[PDB]
Amino acid sequence: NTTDNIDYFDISDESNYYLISQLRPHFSNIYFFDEFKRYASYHTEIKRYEDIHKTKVNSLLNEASRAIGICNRLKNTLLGLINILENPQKFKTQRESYDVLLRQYEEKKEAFRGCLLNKNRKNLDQIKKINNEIRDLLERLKCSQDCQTNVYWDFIKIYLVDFKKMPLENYDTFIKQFKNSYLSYVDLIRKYEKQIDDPITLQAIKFVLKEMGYIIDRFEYHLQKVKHAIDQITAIADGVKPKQVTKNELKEYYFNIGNYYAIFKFAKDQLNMLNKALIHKEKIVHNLLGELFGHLEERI
Repeated sequence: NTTDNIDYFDISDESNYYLISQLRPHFSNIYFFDEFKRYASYHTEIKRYEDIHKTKVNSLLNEASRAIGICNRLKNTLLGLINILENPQKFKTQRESYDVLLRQYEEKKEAFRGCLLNKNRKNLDQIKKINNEIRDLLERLKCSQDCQTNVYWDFIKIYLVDFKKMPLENYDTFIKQFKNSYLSYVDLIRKYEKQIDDPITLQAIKFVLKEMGYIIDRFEYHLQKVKHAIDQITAIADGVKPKQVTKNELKEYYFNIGNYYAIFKFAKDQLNMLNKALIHKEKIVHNLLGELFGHLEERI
């Protein structure tokens, strides 16, 4: 097999509000529930959030993983097609045309991504329910007009330190190197299709390049999302430092920095996975080009 996992497929719901990943915890919103555990431990009135987290948040997370796993049968079928399409030797030892296999790939890709969303729809509703319960729990803060913002500000300072650990410049360097090499390969295959008589090898390379393009798009999408999250929290740190605020304001403060930090934490893992997926595709492309040039040498 040329490809052993397809963790790089993701899907958003129709409202574009939630993004579902195959990587646990599957939604960045779960990391928000995790960050709120940290905020609540500094407010005596809401320390009971720890019991909400260990019951409702843990159950939601395990329900999310269960939903993802319901789609494993479609995933395995899709992996089977991918491995025929990427591998000329496997294509030559079956009898479906390359065009029929490509159409089946498109159908199974959308059925698999659709399963990831469909089986998680009730989980998305439960995110909204737990968010609402957190908003209600915050009512128990004693303050009303005079809520202190020191915990909020302290966590912004922590987040800025955490942001420095992320290889953000290296990710820019990587996706640029990779996009440029991708576009070079695409242009190169377009020339080879006229100079080299090897449609079995060329069609497989073209397919792998098509996959690489999908994964590049995902990388760029998640990279823009985490840069936006860092920029938003950085602008808070660079802006007017609050004094005391109303309880309603403090709720929104924690939801804002908790959700953007959750986006950052979730993007870390998603980008690392997509970087690995792109390196894996590079390996496959180069080995296919080895075959292409070796066949060309043989035909002189």
